[PDB]
Amino acid sequence: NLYFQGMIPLEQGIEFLSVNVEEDSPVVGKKLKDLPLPRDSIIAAIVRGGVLVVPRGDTEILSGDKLYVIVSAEAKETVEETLLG
Amino acid sequence: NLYFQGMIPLEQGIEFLSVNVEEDSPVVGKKLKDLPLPRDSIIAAIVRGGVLVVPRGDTEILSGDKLYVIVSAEAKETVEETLL
Repeated sequence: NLYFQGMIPLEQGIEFLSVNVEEDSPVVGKKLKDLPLPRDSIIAAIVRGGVLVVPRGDTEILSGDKLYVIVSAEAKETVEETLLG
Repeated sequence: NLYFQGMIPLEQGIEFLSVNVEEDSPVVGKKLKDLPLPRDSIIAAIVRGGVLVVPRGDTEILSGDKLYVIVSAEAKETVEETLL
């Protein structure tokens, strides 16, 4: 199947992006509620084996997950570094 | 000031869309936790007066809000009907 990968602008100063979680990403095995994310960032959705996972605080991020993120321009690089290193 | 409006596919069977909340919207003043939504749907973000609002269960939708939604193909019409 075709799929979204990369980033698109939503508004003045807000972007939508995808993150592919690799085996060595620092977020692997962490629960969403325990991630030190900037206040202007959102883990909007997880796609896992092609299936939508609705994120909740107790959701554990796994190797191979695809994350969809909404984030301010100011916070984008910090969120990416938090997720991927 | 350019902006996203409409819908795009993300994956097979998953769509990303925007909704503009008007004064006649059935969901005005409702908390997100109280909205009747199908399993495969997510209120991904709110933009309010140009500012990002992180959706929480107790977040109230206001007239004029812009919602960004992630939904399965199968759930999309149901979500649009609930919100609009």
